[PDB]
Order: sequence, then C-alpha cells, then structure tokens
Amino acid sequence: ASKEKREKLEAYQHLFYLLQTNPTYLAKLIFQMPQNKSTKFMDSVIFTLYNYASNQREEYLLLRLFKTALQEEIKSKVDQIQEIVTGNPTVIKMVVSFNRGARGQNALRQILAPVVKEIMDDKSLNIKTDPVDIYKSWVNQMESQTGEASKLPYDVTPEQALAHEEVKTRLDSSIRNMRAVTDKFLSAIVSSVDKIPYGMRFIAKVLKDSLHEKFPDAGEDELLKIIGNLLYYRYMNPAIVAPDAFDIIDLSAGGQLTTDQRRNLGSIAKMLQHAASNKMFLGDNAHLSIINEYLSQSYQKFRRFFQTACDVPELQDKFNVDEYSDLVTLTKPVIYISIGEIINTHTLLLDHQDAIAPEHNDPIHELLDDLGEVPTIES
Repeated sequence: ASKEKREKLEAYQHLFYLLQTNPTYLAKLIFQMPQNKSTKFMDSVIFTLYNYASNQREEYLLLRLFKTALQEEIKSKVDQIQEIVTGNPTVIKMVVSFNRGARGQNALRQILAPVVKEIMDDKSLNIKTDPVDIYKSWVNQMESQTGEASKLPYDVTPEQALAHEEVKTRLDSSIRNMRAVTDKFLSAIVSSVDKIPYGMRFIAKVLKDSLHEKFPDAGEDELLKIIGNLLYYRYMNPAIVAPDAFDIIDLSAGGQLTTDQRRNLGSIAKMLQHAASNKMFLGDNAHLSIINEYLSQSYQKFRRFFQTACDVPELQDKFNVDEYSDLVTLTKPVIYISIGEIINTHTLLLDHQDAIAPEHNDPIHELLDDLGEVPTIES
C-alpha cells in the first residue's frame, strides 16, 4: 500500500538522475518544444530537475545541457543567423532566464548598480537630445518665468527649432552630457567582464564557436555582434531599463522610479544598444552626428569586450574535474520535486520518448516502462 508510493518515487529519482547525467535526453526534449515568446514552462521543467543548480555538481551538469542544447539548436534550427536576434532561440532565452536567479542577479548589480545609482541620484540630469523638445521646454520655461504666453509658436520643426541660439546651446550641452553618461555605463560594463557569471560567458563561447562552424563565411564582426545580443542586449539592457524589477537597486517598500529616472535610463539603454551593434542614428538628424561618431568609437570597445567575454576555460577546467568521480560529494543526489512537477515531466518524456531516446535499447526505455502510468494528482 504505502511501499508502492515510495518505490515509485525512488524510481523517479533514479530516472531524474539519468536525465541529469546524460544531457542528450533533455537537450532533445527541449528541441521538441514550441517556439514561444516565453520559456516559463520548459524552464520550470528543466531547472527543477537540477534543483536550480543548488551545488557545483548540478551547476556543472546544467551547463553541459545548455552547451549540448545550444549546439544542437544552432546546427538544426538557425538557418541564416540573425534569427538569434530576431526570433525566439529557445536555448538562448533559457540561459538568460536562468541567469535571472541569485547568481546572475548578483552579477548584474555588481556591474550596473554604481552607474544606475548615479543616474537615479542626479536630479539635474539633462541628456535631452531632441531639438524640438528642447525648444518646447525652453518656451514653457520662459512662460512660467515671465507669466505671459510666449509669442513663439508651440509647434515648430526641428530645423526651425535649431534656429534659436538658446536651443542650439542647450542641445550642445545636452549632447555632451548624453555622451559622458553613456561613457560611464560603457566603461563600467567593459571593465567588468570578470563579473559576468562564468555560465553566461561560457555559453557565449559556445555560441560563437557553434555559429562560426555553421557560417564559416560569417565575419568575425557579424559574429561578435551576435554575442553582444546575448551579453548586452538580452542580459543587461532590460535591467538598465528597469533596475528595480531586476534587483539592480533596492527601492523603499513602496517606492518606484520617477518618470524622469525611467526616461533617462531608457535613453542610456538606447545609446548602449546602438553602440553594441554599431547602429547609427539615421533620419534627418545631422545634429546627432557627434553622437554617431561616439557610437562608432564605442562599438570598438564593445567589440573587444564581447571577444574577451568568450575567452573562458572549458567546462572541465573551470570546475576542476577529471572524471565525474568528482563533484559527487553530495553522497546520495536528491532532486526536490512535487507530484505536480513529476506528472508534467513524466508526461513529456512519454510524448517524446522516441525522439529523446532514438535507440531501441536505450536504458531510459526500461525505466519509463516499469515506471508505467503517469500518476494522478493524488496517487
């Protein structure tokens, strides 16, 4: 009666252990999943099986899965690159999602907190770069200073806005500020490559190697920009845009960013985004040429950074392991999982059983066989 339950739970533990030690099964499983903007479901299924990397052993095995899955994904899913940027690369976003945990979060704050705080603090931060906006603020400032409605029109074109010396002066000043502010963020990021979690740098290393192997004709530049999509755009950008939501800063129990603070961070994030991909501001905005020159120069720094980030030790060397006989100091590996999660996992393995274990004599087939029927919410 009761022994039935136990034995099955132990049987599951055994199966889960096989899943952890042989990345092939779960790598294949992930491949057999729908391209969703969210990885919420597969994240809980996968991460749970590794206890969210609670120890070095699990951490090692998890990265092995990421490596295996990413390699597979690039090889049989990425047709002409750019899809990594444009699409929803399952593995890439899983890696980023995993790095939203304690480790990754701690790393981001060490890298960004100082500069984000600076921006948060500076009450008098003017990095406004739109001539029309500067014009409007000007007219309104006079209006409230004087107390009379200005004779100047509220609606004006950029060229006619720049017609005023005061506008051009404020713009020149604002431009210099945007550059200084953006330079502080760039520097803080470029000089903190070592603060980025190994798991993140390692995957960038894997990504670059896999891409170079599928697209030999792809230039070292086009590949580094792809790595930047992972390192800067996907990993850091969201946190600069929403520092509180990403635990970069700790606001009062009931505090939130001011619209000024959000706007400012939004603009800086935009600057960095352009720099990381060597993307110039276009349109009829010649007043921004100073900014574009800064972006081209900045890209050089970002490029070397993306390169350095990939210069990381192989998995074996990093975790100081020669055989697997290592890491296993946890004695009896236990995977902490609920009945609900067991049912989800069991159901998936059964739906893709032949896809995850193509060999008819694969050991997992027997394990799943004797494990039998998927349990009920209460068995």
